[PDB]
Amino acid sequence: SMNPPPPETSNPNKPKRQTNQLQYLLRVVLKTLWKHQFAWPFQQPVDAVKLNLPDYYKIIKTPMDMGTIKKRLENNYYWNAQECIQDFNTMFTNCYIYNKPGDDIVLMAEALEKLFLQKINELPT
Ligand SMILES: CC(C)Oc1cc(C(=O)N2CCC(N3CCN(C)CC3)CC2)ccc1Nc1ncc2c(n1)N(C1CCCC1)c1ccccc1C(=O)N2C
Repeated sequence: SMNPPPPETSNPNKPKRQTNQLQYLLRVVLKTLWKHQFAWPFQQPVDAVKLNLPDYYKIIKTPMDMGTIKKRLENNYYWNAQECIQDFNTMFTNCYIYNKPGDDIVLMAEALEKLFLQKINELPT
């Protein structure tokens, strides 16, 4: 099988806006995670073809990655911050579903998730 198309990063039917919280998600949260030593497997969609995982997209029906989130933020795709937070959580959860507890990639995702929650918590009033 081919890979699926990546998640949409624009949609002419979906109202969009810029907000202070969404700006923080791009300038602080995404930027911090993007630069982390463990970011690289998450900076683009899972290429199931390259990685020889014919079942990845049989098991993961809601794929997400930081390259997609980066583009969504840059494109002002979202209406609210909780939509973006959900995208990060989908990304982490997909990793935990496909892989086993304690796997190398799961520990990497767990470290990114800890950092993610810390940056969200730091969002100033
Ligand atoms: C599109 C490209 C990037 O996709 C890749 C490139 C390479 C690969 O062989 N690379 C050469 C060395 C280089 N290093 C060089 C030294 N630098 C210091 C860091 C970068 C990094 C890139 C490996 C995996 C890539 N893609 C990938 N993308 C996503 C992965 C995932 N791997 N892993 C690996 C992830 C690892 C464990 C499971 C998974 C493997 C099996 C099942 C699931 C996953 C998985 O869940 N994820 C998130």
